Amino acid sequence: YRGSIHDFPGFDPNQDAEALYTAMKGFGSDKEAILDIITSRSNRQRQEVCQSYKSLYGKDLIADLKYELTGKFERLIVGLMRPPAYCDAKEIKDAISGIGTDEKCLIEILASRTNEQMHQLVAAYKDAYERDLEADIIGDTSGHFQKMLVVLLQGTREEDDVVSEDLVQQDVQDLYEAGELKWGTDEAQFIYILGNRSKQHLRLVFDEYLKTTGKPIEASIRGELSGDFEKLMLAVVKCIRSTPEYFAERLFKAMKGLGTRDNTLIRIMVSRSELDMLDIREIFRTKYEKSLYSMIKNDTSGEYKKTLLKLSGGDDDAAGQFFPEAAQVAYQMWELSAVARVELKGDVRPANDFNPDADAKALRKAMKGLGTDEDTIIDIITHRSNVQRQQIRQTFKSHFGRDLMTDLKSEISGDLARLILGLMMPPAHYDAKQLKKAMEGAGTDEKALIEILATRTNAEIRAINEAYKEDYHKSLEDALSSDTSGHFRRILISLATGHREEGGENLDQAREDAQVAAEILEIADTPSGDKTSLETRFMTILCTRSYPHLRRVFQEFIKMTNYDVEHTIKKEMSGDVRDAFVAIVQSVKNKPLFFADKLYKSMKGAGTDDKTLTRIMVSRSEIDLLNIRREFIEKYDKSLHQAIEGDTSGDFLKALLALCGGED
Ligand SMILES: [Ca+2]
Ligand SMILES: [Ca+2]
Ligand SMILES: [Ca+2]
Ligand SMILES: [Ca+2]
Ligand SMILES: [Ca+2]
Repeated sequence: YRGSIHDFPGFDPNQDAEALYTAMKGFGSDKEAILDIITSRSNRQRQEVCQSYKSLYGKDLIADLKYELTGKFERLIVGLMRPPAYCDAKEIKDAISGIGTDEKCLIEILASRTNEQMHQLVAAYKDAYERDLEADIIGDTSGHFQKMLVVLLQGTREEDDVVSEDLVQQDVQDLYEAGELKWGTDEAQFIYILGNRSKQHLRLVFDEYLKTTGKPIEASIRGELSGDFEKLMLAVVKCIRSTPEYFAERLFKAMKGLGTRDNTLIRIMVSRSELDMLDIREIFRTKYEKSLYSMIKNDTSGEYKKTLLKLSGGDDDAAGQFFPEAAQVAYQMWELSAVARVELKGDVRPANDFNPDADAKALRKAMKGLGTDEDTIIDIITHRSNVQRQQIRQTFKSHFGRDLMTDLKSEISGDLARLILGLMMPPAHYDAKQLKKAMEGAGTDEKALIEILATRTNAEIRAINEAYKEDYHKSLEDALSSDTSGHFRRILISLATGHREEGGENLDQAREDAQVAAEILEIADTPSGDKTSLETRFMTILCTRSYPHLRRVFQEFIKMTNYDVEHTIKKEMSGDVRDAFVAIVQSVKNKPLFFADKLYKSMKGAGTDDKTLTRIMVSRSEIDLLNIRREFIEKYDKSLHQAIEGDTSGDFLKALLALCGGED
């Protein structure tokens, strides 16, 4: 059983009907009591309580509940009192009701329900509103989208069993030629393969595709379809592979940032409460490093909150090892990171017809005088590669006998100046400066230290070292030594050597590495007391092993000690040490995703971490910023463009957009 709401307690409907009637007596009502009663009884039990409440007081419990309760709490409670099928039927009903259509709700349900759930959905809709749900959906939908919904609606997907190795091989071929191999995608073929084959088969097919092709099936889909249809197809894919991970995602997006998408929050927490909430919880904590529970807590309030938390659970015997579903998703994130062929692309490309003489002039004319023309500067610099900017710098000083850097630092100011000068600096020097500004001054800007050092490559590090010695007349190691100390200094200096192995995998050694990991974390038995960590062995592995090899270690680690390394590190480790290793891990797992996260974080909450924003935007400008934006939009349901637009203003907002890739 993977449902959160315990499979029944040992009740009697009559005692609850009396307890609930009681809670609703007098002025007001005992919300805590109603909440505690209804959220600790399974749905079946709740149907009986309804039956009892009816025979004892001759009334409708739900009606009485709608009377005493209001708002989110009302909705949620009542939502919990209706049978699953009747539940889905009103969500779809309401999704279709009104002029606007909630396509997100439609997708989530039609993409996640099994053949049987589908049948009971249709049947309940027929009884509740006395109407055909298929005609209603066709009446509110259009195109390939409506086609796929209608197919999913039939509830006739092949059963899981007879695995035709050959048919799997065939569907991979058909899917590859219907997509990757042509401009656009054969929608029809995808609607047929993904809508009829069993979930079992489709999984086997997605794996063969990823292995046979250098990419996941989704990579061939994303950006090759259009509108709601793309979103829909992407959702059946995620559901086939893992519906619990899908809901884990939908849950995260409903609480993204300012505000909540309550209705969705209600739909999921309730509908999945007796199916796979526990699985959802596990996956959620592996992809968001923050309880489903914690986020439900910090984004809701009152008895409404109370209930949601109940429907989830968030302390049932601490963390504990993975269950099948989550272990697969975890294992697969690594597999993917390990074998996927990905094109790393930046957003700033060399300008064509590049004329340094023309730019150098324009830049000067834009500054020459009392005023100062920001647009010319911003528009020129942001749209010119770094290599091209150095040329402009040489040409500028040759034409006017004055340094372009010095003039710019004079004509512009604020966040813009930090961003413009930043672009103007050669890469190895820019990071050297940032490293310099994280140690220079009182205290240490740890975050910026980890970011740079757990992220840059050997070639980049060797360069940063020289760039550093040349600009500040000192080595990077020693500069590190002064500003920091303890374990943090050690890991920071190891990484900064830029000697990390660049060699291939190696199974045997991976298992040995993971073993020390298992030890570093798992410390039960008599040494139950957290004996912290196990030697410098762990640090050497995370700091000096090759990325391809680490992905192996982390994969074997999961096979072995049933946890994910990132999880356990947060366990036995803390502060700058915990954070340094986690950054390392995330860097090898999905570097682009790591920068996306940091961006989200820098504009999340109260104000803006203007420094982190530009550091990333500048240094990733010509590497993987496009990949970054792809990840960003995927995980945060919002484009990088929109985020920047709502967190910054002025010319800074101007220069930032001009640097950022194509909206999204
Ligand atoms: Ca009352
Ligand atoms: Ca929110
Ligand atoms: Ca001026
Ligand atoms: Ca300092
Ligand atoms: Ca903000």
